[PDB]
Order: sequence, then structure tokens, then C-alpha cells
Amino acid sequence: AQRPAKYSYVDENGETKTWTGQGRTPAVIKKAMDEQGKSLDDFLIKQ
Repeated sequence: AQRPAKYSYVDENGETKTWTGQGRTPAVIKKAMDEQGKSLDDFLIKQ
């Protein structure tokens, strides 16, 4: 609980895990967003 990093990322493999680490957007997210990125829901797990 108490995890500000509620945002999730998805790569080629499928590492559907929270951003965390440094809390930023390196490239994986940007790539997935450009290729698909339907909505914010694609990364944010709603809640």
C-alpha cells in the first residue's frame, strides 16, 4: 500500500509492472504509446 507509482509500463516482453525506479518516462512507455496508446488507461491501472 501507499505506492504513488500507480502508473504501469508495458514493453516488448510484457513486463506489466509499476513505473517506480525514478518515476519518469524513459522510452518504453513512449514507444508503446506511439505504437498503440489508446488512452491513459493503457498505462494507468484505473485506480
